[PDB]
This record gives sequence, C-alpha cells and structure tokens, in this order.
Amino acid sequence: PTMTEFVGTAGGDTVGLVIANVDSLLHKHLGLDNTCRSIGIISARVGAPAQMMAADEAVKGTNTEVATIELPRDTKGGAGHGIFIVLKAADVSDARRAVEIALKQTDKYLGNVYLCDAGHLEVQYTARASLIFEKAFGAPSGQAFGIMHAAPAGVGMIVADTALKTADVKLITYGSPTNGVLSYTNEILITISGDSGAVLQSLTAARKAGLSILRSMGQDPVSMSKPTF
Amino acid sequence: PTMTEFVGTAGGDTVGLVIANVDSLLHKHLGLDNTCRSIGIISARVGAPAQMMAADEAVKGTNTEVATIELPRDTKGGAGHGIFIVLKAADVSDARRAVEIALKQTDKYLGNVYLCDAGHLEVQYTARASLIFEKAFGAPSGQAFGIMHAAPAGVGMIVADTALKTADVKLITYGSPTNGVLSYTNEILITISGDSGAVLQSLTAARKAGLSILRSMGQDPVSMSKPTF
Amino acid sequence: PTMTEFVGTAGGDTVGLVIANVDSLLHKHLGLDNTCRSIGIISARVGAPAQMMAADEAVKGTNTEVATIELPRDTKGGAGHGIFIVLKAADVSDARRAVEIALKQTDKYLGNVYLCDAGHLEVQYTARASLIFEKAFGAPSGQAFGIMHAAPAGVGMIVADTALKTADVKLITYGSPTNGVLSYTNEILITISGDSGAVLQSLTAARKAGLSILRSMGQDPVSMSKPTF
Repeated sequence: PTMTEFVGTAGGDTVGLVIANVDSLLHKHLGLDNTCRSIGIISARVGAPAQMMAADEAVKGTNTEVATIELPRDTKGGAGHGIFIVLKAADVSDARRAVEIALKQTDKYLGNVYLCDAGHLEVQYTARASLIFEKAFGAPSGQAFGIMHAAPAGVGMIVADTALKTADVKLITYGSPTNGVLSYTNEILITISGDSGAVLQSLTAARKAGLSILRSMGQDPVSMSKPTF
Repeated sequence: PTMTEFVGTAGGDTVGLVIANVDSLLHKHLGLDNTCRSIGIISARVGAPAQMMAADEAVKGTNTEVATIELPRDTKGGAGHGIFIVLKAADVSDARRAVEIALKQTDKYLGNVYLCDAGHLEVQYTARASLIFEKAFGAPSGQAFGIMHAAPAGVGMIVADTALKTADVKLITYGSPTNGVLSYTNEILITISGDSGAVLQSLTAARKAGLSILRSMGQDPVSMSKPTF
Repeated sequence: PTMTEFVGTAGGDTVGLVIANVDSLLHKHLGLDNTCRSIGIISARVGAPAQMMAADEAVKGTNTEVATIELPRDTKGGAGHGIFIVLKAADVSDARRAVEIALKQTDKYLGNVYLCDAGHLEVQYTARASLIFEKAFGAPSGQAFGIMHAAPAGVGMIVADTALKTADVKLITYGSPTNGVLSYTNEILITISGDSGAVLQSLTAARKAGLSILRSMGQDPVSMSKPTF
C-alpha cells in the first residue's frame, strides 16, 4: 500500500511527509510537547532556498510553526545544500496542509536555480518574509527578503557585492564556506532585506552579474525550470 | 612489491591497514603512548555503521582498543558518511588480526545498506555492543544495539519514529544533518538499545517503513549484497 | 561583454576574480577597511593545497595580504576540499596582478595531485612558505614547507607516518576527517617544516608510500598533469 505519512514529491529530490503523533522520545529533539506533536517535513537532496521559499509560503497559509530548519551538504554533490524543514502543529491536517502547499510551490522556486558544470547560481525573493526566514536567517519579519549564492564561492562574492552596491538594502546574512553559516558548501551566500523595489533591483543585478561571470568561465548556466522575477 | 602495512579491501571503498610502530609525533593525536604504538585502520569511502559493525566484531575477538572513530562526509557523494576507524594495540599482530576480522565482516554488513537514486536506507543490529559503539554513541555496553538512518533526512524521521513506536527500546542517539551528531549528511540517524527481541522488532518495522516511503517516492531501493536479520 | 571583475581560469574549476572597491557592508566580514578595499579571489571546485601553493607564490611577488582562506568540501565530490582564497590590497591592480600569478601557477601545482576511483594523493612543496601557509597552517615563516594528504583517510595515515619516519622534520599540522582541521573530508592531512633536504626526502617517501598503497587497493593513481619534484 501507500503509507499514510507520505505526501509527494517535487523537484530536487524533495519529499513531503507528515507524522501524526511523534513518539515522545523525539519531542526533546524537535521543538515538541504533548499539546503539539504532529509534524510536517520537507526534505530534499538538491537546494535549500527554493524549498525554504515554498515552506515560507506554507506557514503564511496555515496554522503551523517551525520546529527545525537544517542544511546538509548534499546537492548531490557538490556544491550546495541540502534541505530539512520540520513544521509543527497541534493537528496533523494543519501540518499536512502546509506540506501540500510547500510541495506545490517547490518547483516554481527551483526555477530560480541556474545549474551548470562548474557550479550554480540562485537568487530568491519574497515580499513578506515570515517564520521560515526569521528562524533561518533572522530576516526582518514581514519585510521583503532576498537570498543569493553561487558556486564556486568566488562567483558568490561578485553576486553578493554587486547586489549591495546596486540599491539601498540591509545585509542580513553573510555566509562563506567555513564561517559557520554554511555547511561547508563552495558558496558565498548573502541575505538581504528592505523595500521591495530596492530588494528586487539588487537581486536582478546580482543574478545578471552571476550569470555574466559563469559564462566568462565557459559555462552555460540554465534554470531549471524558469525564473520568477 | 606489496607494502607490509597493507591488508585488503572490502566493499564501499574500504581498506585495512596496519602500522607497526607509529611515529611518536603522531602519538598525541591518536590515543597512543610508547607501550602501545601499533595501529589498525579501517577506512572507507562508502558507509559507516556497516564497517563499525565489522570492527565491533573485531575488538570482541582481539586484544585491541579504540583510538579514534571519525565520520566524513563522503559516500561518494552524497548523502552519508564516510568511515575512519583506528584501533590500537601493544602488538602489531593483534592489530592486524582485528583488521583482518573487520575486513572479512564488512561486506556481510553492507548487505544491510539499501541504495537508490534519491538516497539510501540502512539498519544495523548487534546483540552485544562493545568498544566501537560505546565510543561512537555511548551504547549501553554488552546490550543489544540498533542503528538506523535514511536519506534524504525526511525518510530518516519516518524510520526513526516508527522504530520507537514499535517496541520498548531506549533512544541512545538522535542525529540530524546539523545538530552536530552527523557530518552534515542528508540523514536522520537513530541509535537504539534494549532487549534483543525488542530491538529486532523495532529495526524490522523501521526497515519496512523506510523502504515503503522510498518506494512511494518512485525509488527502487536495493541491498547490496543481502540483509542479515 | 566580459565583466571587468573576471580574470581567468585554471584547472580544478578555478576562477580568478578581482573586486575594485568592496561594498563597506562586507568589510567587517573580510579583513577589510577603507584604506584597503580591493579584493583578489582564487576560488575552485577541486583541490586546495595546489591553489594555496600558487597563491603563496603570488603574495611573495606582490603587494598583497591574506583576507581569508576557507575550505569546503567539494572536489567534486568527494573526497577533498574545496578552495576559497581572498587577498586584500590598497590598489586593485596589485590584487589583479596577484590573481594573475596564482592562475598561471595553479595547473603547475595540480600536477602533484594523483587521482583515481577510490580517492587521491597529493604532496606539495615550497622552499619559502609565506603568508598563505602562515595563515592556513601556522607554517614556520620563510622555512621550507610540505603538505600531504590522501583519501580515503587510511592511506593518508600511511603517507603521514612514513613522511615523519623518513627524515628530521617538524610536524606543523595534523588533520583528520573530524578533528576540526579538515572540512569533513575523507583524508588524513599532515603539514611539515624543516630544512629543504629533509622536507623533500619526507615528501618523496610519503608520495611513494601513498601510491604503493593505492595500487595495492587495485587503483591506478595518475597525476594530472605531471609532478614538480
């Protein structure tokens, strides 16, 4: 048969899973307690910001909270993450509902991932960051939010730097291969907040710059899919 | 010729090595001292619990001790570890003898690894955990012991949770991609102790559940080899 | 067009990049300040000591300093690093000049990398270690310097140990998969200093031993390129 805990399935190697009543021995390890022991999972081999985007859309639409967001070091491999998102809810169907949203939206966002032989580029955008990016990055709540990275890390710098030069945006996260923000990926990651117009202007210049460099390197970077802004 | 330090060779990319008299500059870094400076090594590209199982069998049969157990982040890659086991002995032949056992038993245990495109499943069992699992996991000594994980991590949860639900077992280790127990693998790992009957019942349900989910994901998971319980 | 920040391109997947005036929001994160905000980058998917060798040659020849040296966990993958080197300069052309040197020299050094299916061997040498290896390893400044590793880690031990046995050299760095010196690679790394004659004698025996073992494992290890000593 088909196990009730299964849900689907999206790009990268992503699954949606639901656990109705998590064994109490695991409660300590996830955010859980007895009034709240049902779990929604988004887990994937390839990517992380894309799935995070989809999951952030999900919590905005449901009665869920964020138990844990962790990043291997997969991707498959290298040069990026790795995604493991656990949402918690008092009621399984709330969790299931959220997982259903996140799965639906994943492939949409993977459209923002440009792959190629020597690495990748990824630029994500949201107009209201919520619980996901608040927990992952300390994104200013409710504000527009941007996520940047490229591999190898050098390309990531060019991206990161031109993003910040381009417009008036706050630098929320700087992540390098080994500064402890990233799971030893060959990336420079930047996280950005501000007015939508400003954030979008930065993201776009950054995407442009990234592709430019990757091409200069003899690469043919291609989404994925297709982008969202 | 064939270097005297060589020993073989087993599945994954595993070697058995022996060093007769480790240079004293390395003593500080391994557990070593002058009354005890001979080394037995099990090193592999793919897997870790399997080799650990084989090495635990080895120390039970020899006059050896555990210098170090470390896990890359290989596998090759991803989504798992990575194994590096160093056994110490006063006498090289004791170390060699242990390495010989561990190599013989490795492929047997790899039979418990089910591979496939989107990840893997692995369930291991022992009836007397000894020095290896005591050092690696703090396994209750002499007691039956179980090891679980699956990639991507989500599958690992389902496995982990149904194992604990199934029978009356102690939770010894909870490992996620980034909680510091695992080397940024895309896995959830669980470690279990209790009565053999209980442990075996958990392991089997967990294995069943894992395969179920992997299949629901359109995967065809296959050991390896063939399983041991 | 071709972005002014681009430079080339060498083996592994290495790029040379230059940023003229790094955005001040990133200054805190790199070593930077306002009298010194231009950046030279060497970033690659495969290897690290080779590029480090090339970059150390570069700082010896230019008015540059080391902002950051970080190692993913790439390579591609596994079983090694991963390289990300940032040099800082008051003047962009000094940085560019350094990047130009490092790119020219990279492939030369990759000649010291022997690849094969189950892992790799790498032995590097310099007669004056400078700023790179001082920052990365705390190499005794101005002295001859050696770098060793092999994957899987076991081979690394044999290499490391016979190097130290062979001649009168200082042990500067011991790195294992998980002791925190390496980014969870399946390697044992050793770093060595002393008189050139001594260092070269160690490096060569170590290289010999490594290849010996890899071959015993049924591997056909081949540089890369071709070696430098």
